[PDB]
Amino acid sequence: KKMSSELFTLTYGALVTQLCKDYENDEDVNKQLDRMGYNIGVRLIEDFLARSNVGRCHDFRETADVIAKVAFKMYLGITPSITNWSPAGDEFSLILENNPLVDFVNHSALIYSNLLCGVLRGALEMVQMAVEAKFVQDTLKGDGVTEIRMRFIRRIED
Amino acid sequence: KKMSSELFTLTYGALVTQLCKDYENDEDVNKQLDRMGYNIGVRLIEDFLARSNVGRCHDFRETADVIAKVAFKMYLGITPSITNWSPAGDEFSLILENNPLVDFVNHSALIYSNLLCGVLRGALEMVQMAVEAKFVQDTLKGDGVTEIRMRFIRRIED
Repeated sequence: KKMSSELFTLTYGALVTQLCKDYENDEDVNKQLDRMGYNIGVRLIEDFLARSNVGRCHDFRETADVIAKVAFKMYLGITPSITNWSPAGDEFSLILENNPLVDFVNHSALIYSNLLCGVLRGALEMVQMAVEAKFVQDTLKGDGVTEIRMRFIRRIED
Repeated sequence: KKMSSELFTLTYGALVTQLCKDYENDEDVNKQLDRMGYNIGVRLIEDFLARSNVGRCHDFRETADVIAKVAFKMYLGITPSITNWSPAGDEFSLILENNPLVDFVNHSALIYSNLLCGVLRGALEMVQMAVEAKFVQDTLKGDGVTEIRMRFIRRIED
């Protein structure tokens, strides 16, 4: 089933609105969004691995290409650019020209789309890669792009 | 942007889970789902009307065809059957062979997908039709199909 993003982005809006009622502190909403993201990601990865050809890999540069060119397209209908690789090759950025989870644009500390950071961390954990994902730019805050910075921390020997 | 439904259904799952923490009474969750649905529907209708050819109409049989054959396809990637018309022509049912908002299957009173009832009522209200939508069957509860019953109440002279 392929769908337009509109019902998705409005429903995510309803969730964020509900968490703001529930917490009335934005840093708490950010954390809750990230935790729900994580629980989503750990389930999402199994759908992904069944619908892709990556097999049993744990390479970070490959992972970046797969996230950007396959997973984002499949699950959000968009393709971010991969850029800003560290010299060491252990950090990169995903750049989007707008905010994915916002189709229709006093919470300055809120990271509106923070769920996605959780999704990335949860999904990569199930393939034995401990990663940090964070928004470092957000078009919703007046930045020129939206940027998620991904840092490879370690292989998980589970 | 076209996307797979997977991230949508997992995110909706996160919302429902959050409302169950927030209310710890299922009838309250149902009502909250319906109200959020309504607020979604009132926004969704403007996207729809811009992406469709229905113009300024207020006919109930036409509305049923449009909801089932156009709107459901566009926004959820599925096409329900329209059936069980009342003799008077003021009620019909939408039949789905599973539950739309569930990709991956002590809350017996919970109407898991109740958001959709709100969406339908909110959207139709903006085109001056007062409607009731309710789940009368749910595959999640062991029924053979999922069924939303739609009743035309009145033209809204606003």
